[PDB]
Amino acid sequence: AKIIWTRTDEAPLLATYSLKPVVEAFAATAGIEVETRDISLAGRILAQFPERLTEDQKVGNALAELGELAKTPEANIIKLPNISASVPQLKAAIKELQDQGYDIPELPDNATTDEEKDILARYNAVKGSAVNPVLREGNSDRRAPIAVKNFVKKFPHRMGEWSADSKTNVATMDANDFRHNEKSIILDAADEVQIKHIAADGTETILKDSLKLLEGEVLDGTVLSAKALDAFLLEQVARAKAEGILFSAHLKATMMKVSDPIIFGHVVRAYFADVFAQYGEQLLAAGLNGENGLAAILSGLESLDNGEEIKAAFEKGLEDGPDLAMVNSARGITNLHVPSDVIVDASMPAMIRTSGHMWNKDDQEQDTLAIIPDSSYAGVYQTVIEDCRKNGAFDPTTMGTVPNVGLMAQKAEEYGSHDKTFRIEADGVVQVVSSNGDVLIEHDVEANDIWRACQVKDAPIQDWVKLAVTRSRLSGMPAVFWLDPERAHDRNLASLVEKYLADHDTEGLDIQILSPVEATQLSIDRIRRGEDTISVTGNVLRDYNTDLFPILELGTSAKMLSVVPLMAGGGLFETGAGGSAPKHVQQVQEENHLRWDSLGEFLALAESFRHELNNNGNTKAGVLADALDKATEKLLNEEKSPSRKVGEIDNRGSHFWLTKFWADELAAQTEDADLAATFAPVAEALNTGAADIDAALLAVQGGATDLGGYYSPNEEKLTNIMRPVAQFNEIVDAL
Ligand SMILES: [Mg+2]
Repeated sequence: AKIIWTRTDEAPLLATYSLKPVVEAFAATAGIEVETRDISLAGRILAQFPERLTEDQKVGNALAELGELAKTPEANIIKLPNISASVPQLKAAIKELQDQGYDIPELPDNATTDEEKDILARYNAVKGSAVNPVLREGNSDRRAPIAVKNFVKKFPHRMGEWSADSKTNVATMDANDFRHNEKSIILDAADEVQIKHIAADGTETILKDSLKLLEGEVLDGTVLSAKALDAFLLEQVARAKAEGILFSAHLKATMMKVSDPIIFGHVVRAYFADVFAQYGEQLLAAGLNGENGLAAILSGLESLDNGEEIKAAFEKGLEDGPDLAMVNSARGITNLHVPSDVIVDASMPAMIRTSGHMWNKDDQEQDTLAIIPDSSYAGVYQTVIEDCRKNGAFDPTTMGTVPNVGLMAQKAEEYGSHDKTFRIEADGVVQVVSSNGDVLIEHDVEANDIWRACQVKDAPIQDWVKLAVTRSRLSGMPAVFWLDPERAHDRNLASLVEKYLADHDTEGLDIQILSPVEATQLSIDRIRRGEDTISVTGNVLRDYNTDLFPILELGTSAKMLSVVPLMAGGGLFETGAGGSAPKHVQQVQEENHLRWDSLGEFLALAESFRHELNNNGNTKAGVLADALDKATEKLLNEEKSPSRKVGEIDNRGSHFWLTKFWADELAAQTEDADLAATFAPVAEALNTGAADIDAALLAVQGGATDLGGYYSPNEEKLTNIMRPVAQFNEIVDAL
């Protein structure tokens, strides 16, 4: 079997030249090969223009090849952070590659010829998040790392004290929202449906022409009532003002790129009701409706004859209305300025951790009325708020853990509803018509309403249920499926879950189904008494829960174990969710100190070995994993992660110490005498030379360093820079 270690960009790329050689050496003792595959921005660019490269220049298509491997049982991929190219990065890499002799074309700013359109199309295939779509062939398994969990028990982050008088509460809709208006069905045969809009004029309008559906696929139809929404919003504005608490709105404008910016607009107009009551007609016509935030509005006023007048009306609105949660008080930026500034899954946990407070214009903590329009998930947060007001803040040193098994395969549910979300312009009805004419789903709609369709396939669902059983079985932690009895969609999934659980051996397992609210209560009841509960949820709750609990338990959701059980039985282990940190590379170029933290790679590697143990019966891989777990605990116990300052331990130094501790554990363990015998001399060697190696790894730091490039650094220079201590390299190479 072989593990594929992704060769990426910037910081993690540098770290890879130091860590991968060690991983390969250690993995080999369990009969595991470790190979790199190039998915760097530079490599993916070259992959698009093979016809422009000489035979020796061609790189093939590593990403495409990994996509294929991911569909086979042999897949064991460790995925490190990489660049999701912006136009500037793309342009910069193009130039560097050209300077290196790769005769690739310029990035067309505006395609004005057939050649440019073609070139642009190929470059667009490389821009942005091009990697994840290809590698994530499955559902999500995310857990708080126990090595991290154990550290936090020793050094707990700060949790804001909670008062039983807290006035903080989530405000959400009682009806007429996505949750209550949702209708869901399960196709019993493949079908190519269509979404129509029939007005009162009977005038039927086609919203979505062709939608291919598979047998067993779950399809939902729902609508958000603009009328009920505005009524709700105005009520909350008044309540926040009446109670003297901060008004805040928590949406996900970035991911839900269609529905949420629109809902954000309603929030803005609701807050500045008087302004739009006086200049509505004008403002909306000018496109200044708040869907781009208050900032977009204000800047657009300097384009109107009465801009200064309207601008004063807004300023009056801010002084008269309830105080707003602040994004940046120093710049007067409120919750309402930019739609994407406040993102629900990030903002709610922070507020809960901070005694249920957000910040006012005077940079002071204050209770808040947290508006979450749709009620599908608002109850989860509300349940935690009431619990904290009742029992106090959670205690990181004794609290249990709540992992997540999430349904996300093939843009499952809401995260794939973007091309099926429409802003209703006229009263009437929207219907999903079968290929034969039958009306599968139909909703009464009114101008300004938001109609949405979601879909999730059967295989993803069966795999999700299997993953839940697997995690409960392997961890011994009870699993709870979070399904809302009030949602047609969830009611459909509940029956499928009940059906598919029967395909598994669940004797001895504690598995059940509860509404998101009941599930949250049980989970936090147990967490407070130091017990654990796996949350098995849909896509959105997966996105919320993997932020919520890790932040409460660890103070951050940044250090997580992230696994994607691949379709064909293989595994994808993501080391981190951030970027490839360009500033870290800059520091290496400036003073040869890499502060990139490889903790995520250590964690993912241990799980990768366990994949081999549990799925390919590699017992030696489990021994390697157990020793690596202990080595990581010690690295953290001695605070040997990279320091941010030159002259102090950096990425290379952390690798050495992890390696030393790992060899020690392997030489000390008694499960495999052979492995013990193989590592005894390695540990011995690393130990006598530790003092010299550690000093040498501090000595190399200090001055300017030349990587021979940036997006396409020079192979020989990188190796020389990242593996500078011969004493260490020789111990590793000998293995
Ligand atoms: Mg999230």
